[PDB]
Amino acid sequence: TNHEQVLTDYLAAFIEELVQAGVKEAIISPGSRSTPLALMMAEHPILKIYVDVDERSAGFFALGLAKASKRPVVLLCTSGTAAANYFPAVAEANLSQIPLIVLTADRPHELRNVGAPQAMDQLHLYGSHVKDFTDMALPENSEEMLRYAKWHGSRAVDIAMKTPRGPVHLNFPLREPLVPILEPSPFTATGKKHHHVHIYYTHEVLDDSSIQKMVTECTGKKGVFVVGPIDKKELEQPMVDLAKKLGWPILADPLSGLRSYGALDEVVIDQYDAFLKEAEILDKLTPEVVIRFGSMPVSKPLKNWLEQLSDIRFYVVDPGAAWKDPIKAVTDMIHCDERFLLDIMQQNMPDDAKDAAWLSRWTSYNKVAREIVLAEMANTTILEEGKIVAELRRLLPDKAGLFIGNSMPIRDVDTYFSQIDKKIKMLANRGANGIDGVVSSALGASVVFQPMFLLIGDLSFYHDMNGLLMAKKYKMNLTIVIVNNDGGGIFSFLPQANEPKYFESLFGTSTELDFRFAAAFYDADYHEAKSVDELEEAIDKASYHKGLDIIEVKTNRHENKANHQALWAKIADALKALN
Amino acid sequence: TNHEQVLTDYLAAFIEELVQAGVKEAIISPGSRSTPLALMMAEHPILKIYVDVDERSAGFFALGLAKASKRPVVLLCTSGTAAANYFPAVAEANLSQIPLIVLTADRPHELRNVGAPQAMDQLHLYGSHVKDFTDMALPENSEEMLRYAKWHGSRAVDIAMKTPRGPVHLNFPLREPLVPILEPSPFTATGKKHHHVHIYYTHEVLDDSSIQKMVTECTGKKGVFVVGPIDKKELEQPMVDLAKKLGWPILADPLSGLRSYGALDEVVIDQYDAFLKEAEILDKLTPEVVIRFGSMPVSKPLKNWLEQLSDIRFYVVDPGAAWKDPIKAVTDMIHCDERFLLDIMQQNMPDDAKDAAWLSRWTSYNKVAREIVLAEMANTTILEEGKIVAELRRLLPDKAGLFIGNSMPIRDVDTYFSQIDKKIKMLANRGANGIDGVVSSALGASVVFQPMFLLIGDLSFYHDMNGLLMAKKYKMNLTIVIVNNDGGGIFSFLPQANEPKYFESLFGTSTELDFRFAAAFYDADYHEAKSVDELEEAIDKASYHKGLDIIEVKTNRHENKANHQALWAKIADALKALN
Amino acid sequence: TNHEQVLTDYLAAFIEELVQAGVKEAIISPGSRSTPLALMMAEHPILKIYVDVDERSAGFFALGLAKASKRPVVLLCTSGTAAANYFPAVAEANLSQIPLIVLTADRPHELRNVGAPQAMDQLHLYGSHVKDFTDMALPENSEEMLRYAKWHGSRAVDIAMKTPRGPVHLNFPLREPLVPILEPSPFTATGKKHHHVHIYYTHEVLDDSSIQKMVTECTGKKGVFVVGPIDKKELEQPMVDLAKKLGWPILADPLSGLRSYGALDEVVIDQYDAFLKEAEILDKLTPEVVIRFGSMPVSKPLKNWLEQLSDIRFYVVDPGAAWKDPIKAVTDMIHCDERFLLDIMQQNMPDDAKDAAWLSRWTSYNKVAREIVLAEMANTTILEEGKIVAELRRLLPDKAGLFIGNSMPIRDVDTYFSQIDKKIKMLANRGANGIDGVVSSALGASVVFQPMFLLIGDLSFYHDMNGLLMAKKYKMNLTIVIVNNDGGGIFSFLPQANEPKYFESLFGTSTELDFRFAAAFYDADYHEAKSVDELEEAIDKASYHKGLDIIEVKTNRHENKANHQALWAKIADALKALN
Ligand SMILES: Cc1ncc(C[n+]2csc(CCOP(=O)(O)OP(=O)(O)O)c2C)c(N)n1
Ligand SMILES: Cc1ncc(C[n+]2csc(CCOP(=O)(O)OP(=O)(O)O)c2C)c(N)n1
Ligand SMILES: Cc1ncc(C[n+]2csc(CCOP(=O)(O)OP(=O)(O)O)c2C)c(N)n1
Ligand SMILES: [Mg+2]
Ligand SMILES: [Mg+2]
Ligand SMILES: [Mg+2]
Repeated sequence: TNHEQVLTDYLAAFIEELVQAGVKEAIISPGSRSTPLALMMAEHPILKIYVDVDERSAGFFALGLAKASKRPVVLLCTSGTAAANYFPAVAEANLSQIPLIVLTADRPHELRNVGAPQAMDQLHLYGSHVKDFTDMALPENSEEMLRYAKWHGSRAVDIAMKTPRGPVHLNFPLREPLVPILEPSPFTATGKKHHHVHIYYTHEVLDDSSIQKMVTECTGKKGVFVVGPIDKKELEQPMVDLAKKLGWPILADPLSGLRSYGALDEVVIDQYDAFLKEAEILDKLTPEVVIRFGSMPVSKPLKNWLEQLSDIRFYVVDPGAAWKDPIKAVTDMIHCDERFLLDIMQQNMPDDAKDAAWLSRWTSYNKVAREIVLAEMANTTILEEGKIVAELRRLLPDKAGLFIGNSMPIRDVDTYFSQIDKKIKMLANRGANGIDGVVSSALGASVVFQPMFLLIGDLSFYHDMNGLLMAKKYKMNLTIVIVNNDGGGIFSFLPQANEPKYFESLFGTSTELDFRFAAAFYDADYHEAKSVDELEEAIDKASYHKGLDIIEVKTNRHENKANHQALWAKIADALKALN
Repeated sequence: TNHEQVLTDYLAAFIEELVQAGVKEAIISPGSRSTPLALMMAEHPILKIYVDVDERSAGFFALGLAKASKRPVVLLCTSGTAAANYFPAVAEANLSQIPLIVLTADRPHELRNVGAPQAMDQLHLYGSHVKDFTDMALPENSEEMLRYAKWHGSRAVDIAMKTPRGPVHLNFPLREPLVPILEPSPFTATGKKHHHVHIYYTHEVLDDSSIQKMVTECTGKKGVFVVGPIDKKELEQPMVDLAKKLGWPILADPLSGLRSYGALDEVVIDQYDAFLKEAEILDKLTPEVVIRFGSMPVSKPLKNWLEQLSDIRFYVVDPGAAWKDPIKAVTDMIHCDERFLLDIMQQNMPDDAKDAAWLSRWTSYNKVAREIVLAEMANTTILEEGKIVAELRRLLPDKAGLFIGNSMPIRDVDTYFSQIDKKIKMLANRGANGIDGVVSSALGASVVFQPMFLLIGDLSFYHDMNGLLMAKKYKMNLTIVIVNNDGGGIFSFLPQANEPKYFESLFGTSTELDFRFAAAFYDADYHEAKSVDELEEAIDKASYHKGLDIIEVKTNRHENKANHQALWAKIADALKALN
Repeated sequence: TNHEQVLTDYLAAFIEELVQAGVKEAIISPGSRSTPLALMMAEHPILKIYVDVDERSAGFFALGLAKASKRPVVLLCTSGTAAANYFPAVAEANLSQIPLIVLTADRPHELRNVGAPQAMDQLHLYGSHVKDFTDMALPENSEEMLRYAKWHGSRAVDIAMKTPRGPVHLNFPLREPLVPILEPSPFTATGKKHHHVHIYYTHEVLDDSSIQKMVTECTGKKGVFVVGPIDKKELEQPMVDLAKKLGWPILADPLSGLRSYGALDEVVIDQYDAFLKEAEILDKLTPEVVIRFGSMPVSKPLKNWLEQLSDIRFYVVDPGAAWKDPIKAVTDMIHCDERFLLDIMQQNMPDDAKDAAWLSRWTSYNKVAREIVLAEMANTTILEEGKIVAELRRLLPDKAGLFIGNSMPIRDVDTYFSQIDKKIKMLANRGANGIDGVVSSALGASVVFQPMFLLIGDLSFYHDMNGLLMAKKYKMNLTIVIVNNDGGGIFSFLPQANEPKYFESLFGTSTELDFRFAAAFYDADYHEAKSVDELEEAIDKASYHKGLDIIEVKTNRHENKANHQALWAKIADALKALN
């Protein structure tokens, strides 16, 4: 009894502090060693629990939920290889700056590295892929240890939510017996117990000298904004307003939110991946200033171009000093909040240093290429990869969420998803660009945004098929469009597709999986879209179905390259003739 | 020749970027594998070089120089155990937030973990004791690799200087031949080469909602400032002004600069370590708000007291989110720049919510205890430990630097160094409180502050005796006062001094070293102070000697406890009788 | 009392098991957090204690003691940077396979990574430089925890003594109070307590098929033994006997023991470093089989030669699978005990497959070069570096220990120390070849071997001058010969000595230290040897002095290269003319 009471007081002070620090959800995996942490978080009247038996799927589920809500999400698993399954989501959360509080149970010291069953060295388990690691003490209920448990609870959340955000790992060695005292409840009916650690909201700010320096050096310059994947509060309207004020184009990634923030503007460029391939056009586009926001864009033609830009002022806005610059072209590094920098320029830059011909050159190429793409997709009935993205852009409701898988789906959105006057929250795992856990990440984001849709390739869908168990047992609403080209279509473009001897076994891995059976395994409505009218009917059915939908579109891998190169050629020819 | 030219271009782009990022000094240790980095930094016309053959002493030398100048200092050593000798200074720089750029040469990949001579695994050599680690590529002079070398040069300094500051480690695998091309020079006479990465000055700022919350909750409260070891720009006058505006006492550590910033004030409390021992007095001192600045103070009576303060608002100002709170008593954590918080309250707090009786209670106990200490030291001729500190407080010139060793010297400054109207820059290694490398740290700080003095115990002086070689070969000016009590006097107070069986062998380690010979080994003027007049004459001689001075004062270890407890009792008796 | 009794039972079970596992000595550094471990090891009636206040010197002291006695030696230090000072000795013990049991005290969990005084992250402190790491639990005296403490005590020693031997690290978080119960004694007067874990002696053995394979492929081959630094039991006579049986030369490093095992033989080659420089001679020396023992030899001419040997069978004997092969020339890797392989060939190889002309070619070049060196040193009166080694070879008593420093001293022994019919145990730190801690390592080895001598350069002597404090307080007997060339003489041979602009500041670091004062600081008899007769008289005085002796010989750095190249030329000319 004394042992169980110590175990209860120790974890109650830690769990209550997680809730008071802003944790609302906890994704738990079943286990015997994690029993005291799992039971008490379920007993907590505010913490919402999601139980996932696949630890790999559970990690990405919590990852998507945190990525969509900007909220710190708790993960719990038992000792052993269950904690090793968190590594893909932890590495992705570290490179994408997602606040995951990873709690892993462990054997006590007497059962560590002694060959005990379900025992594993978990000290610094994730290496440098967490912002901080803590090996908690064995449960003690003394005054200093109860305040030590609350201290680490507030510290874990604060370090995870501190810019640059990222995952934190806490290891809990737990000694048997493992059943705490839940009656009476350890969170409620405990008077004179509140001792919350309030954390104040802070943000980084440029000096007055730094502000004057950049305002002076950016006035009257032919500048270009490059906004890659970035998910901060708002920021979509302030970026457009500053670009209108300066007359600068915004090379906007699909994941920047600028292609679908609810309105149309004349500064967002969404065809750069297309026309930056043309050499005869880059002459008139050479800028003097480049100001980067967020991560690096998916566009590889946007890369290379920025890589060869010589004798320019290349600003990079990096609030956390993460130093994400894969081209190493940075000339001026800025470590301040993006919202602050946008406002501080909005009311300091001159209101009339706008070379109209500069923005006219970018918007001309962009709007001409934009309509050639929309023309080729409107006049086709073959449901090619680009057509799937085009019809999604047309059929998605306002205030809808769209999770985009890596590989071809994210690159096809960059090519075939122009700016539209609807609010579409777009997410993707762009830390390591892994095809793993995409289904769970979308399901976690479906807790926040509704209606939620997922554009994903076939290989990636198989990878995290287990995620769908969360959709089945929690009655979740998600519409999954599978671009089943039966293998890896990303490898038809890369130069390995010309050697046919070992292709289709090392790269284009054919699966021949009938996803209709997988849709039945997870209680999902299945539709095979063979025509444009069928794909429509399926999407319209998915809105009237509050549940899991799967819309498979079989495409041809060996025809993608020709379709994309035919479109890119028609764009280059038209833009070459422009004066 | 092509190999040597590649080696020259690669390192020149890296070294020039370190200089342009603010590096002015480089402490180098001799070695064959570090040849190309050592020769090129010496060839650089701006980088100043200090050569130290003891790598342990070299690390602490650079540590003191960075700690005194707020400048990022480069360390260079060769492959092998030479890099292992950096670990004490690196661990101290990490816990004390000092920007050290640790560069360690290494064997190329073909000579790594193959039993090669002077080869050692140096990947993540310092573990979590560096903010970042980089294993540089083998030298390449391609366009991308030359920009990669400059990129890491600017990144290393920026990450090290970014709050919370700390050391960074870069490993350089270097392949033979190792002699670069210095004629013509690779830094000058190289046109169209400037591509510096300018970093802008940023700082953290509280939100408007956070400012309003704290101003409201601190108005009219019986608050107390606790300023431990902190070395930021200025901050000494703003703290006193805010405390005068609010009527709050400042429990000021010696290393906070508030005991010697050039003026006298009526809010700094420098006797708390004395009177917080008395139980009958703490009744009238119980506060409602505690606002902490800097690290944790050396005073252990200031600890315990703050540890048992219940039902208070315990603010902790932590610009880097380092979470330094060994008592875990934090109620409100603040992650903003200290200067910003001081100003934002200076002009938001009410100018008239001052309970005069509150500050009167603290200053009464402080000024009475302050004069009892000064009376006991003025009326004594025995050169006890407290008397040495007292006479230093009287004889030090204005705008002088005083490095204080750990163990008893730092605690005797806290007891016997009241606030004085002189500007005395006080430093100490308070990250891990190691008695190692204190001499080198003082010598590094002597490059910045002059005249420089060092109060150090005998065991600590022996520990880093090799540091004095830097003073001999570089004609450095430092006056070292050795409190030779022949062992560890810190262990006479702790409860291990009552068992005499194994004492004097495990704790009070007698050395019987005649430091007169050590002073001759390093070309230093030696003085043995036996009386107060002799200690004076020696200090006055040290100012007229531009060089190294060593003033030894032999004290009795077994009489320290009685002297300190007699003084503390006379203070407690007087303050008990106060109404 | 209950807390102190738990602390006593916990550590007593651990310390007693270290003693029963073969630990006889413990090198302790003073500290407050290490109080319970330090007091109890002193209380133990079998464990011998050495107290060293320099943790860096303490590590190398224990390193030398373990390297000389083949016994596992315990290190103890307090929490903080004191444990960081162990890193050079730990890295050297890992690369040289020395069984060090590194015990570091630590703060309890509530004081870990919270900014506590003298606190430092010590989890995996030494990274990959230890064979194993253990973070011990807080003291508990339950039945399972007392057996857990004994378990780790037996496991630490066993893992450290297991081939390949190496250091192990155990971290002890200790909570106050820290004073255990020593009266009554916790080791004696404790009936029904013996539960020792006996470890049986095991060794690796080749299969019958592996034995038949190598005996067949080595019969009648022109083979060569290469024995680098190796310190196993005996092995000196078995190697010579097998080489006599096969007719194979033994290219023997000075640290192989084959140049001074008590007798003269006709198979040990000690001039290879000299004559392998000559190109016209290597023609007749090309072998078919190379069998390597121990580490890689210091000779760089022995390197390169073995590196370009093509189409040979290069065997490497590696009992621990450490894979020490810096030339990567291995063709047949053998993971068995050296003694077993020597015997198994001694009685399986044919007794008559000896090409007399093969061994005659090696011994001819060796004996001619050997006498040219001895002639040049016998006919000179200038006390050059080679002459110092020559006179040491003549004046050292039988059954004497000689510690050799790195840099030039070890290379001068390889050149000027021919095989002699005296038993001279030669040691050196050849893991990383660091010039640090050489004095302490020699002093630790002086506990085992007597009389002990140390040949060391001036820079290396200064590096670990603090080691001499152990000689002063423990009345140790060691005769130190300092080859003071006032800087780094190793850099006059390397190709950096032709650029005089930055030489003598980066490589030849002149110190101008009068080591006579350092000898007085440590109560040592000092002699300056200016002639050959003076160096003799000093050595003869050192045998009649039971204590610390220091014999300084000032040499010229800028004349070493010419002296060595003149000798090497006279050898090459004579050996070129040989038929
Ligand atoms: C976890 C993971 N495994 C492997 C890869 C390598 N990879 C990149 S794209 C790709 C093909 C994925 O195919 P699919 O999801 O069907 O996309 P599409 O066919 O539309 O290109 C693979 C295996 C990866 N990025 N992440
Ligand atoms: C590197 C290091 N080793 C050991 C310790 C443990 N320690 C703390 S205080 C102390 C005594 C130092 O003695 P000294 O410098 O002479 O001071 P005083 O006698 O004035 O107390 C020791 C060994 C430490 N803090 N750092
Ligand atoms: C700890 C360490 N620091 C630096 C080096 C680089 N190093 C190799 S040899 C040498 C010179 C040492 O000089 P000394 O001991 O006087 O030898 P000698 O002059 O006889 O060559 C140095 C600094 C090293 N091997 N180990
Ligand atoms: Mg696919
Ligand atoms: Mg002392
Ligand atoms: Mg020398």
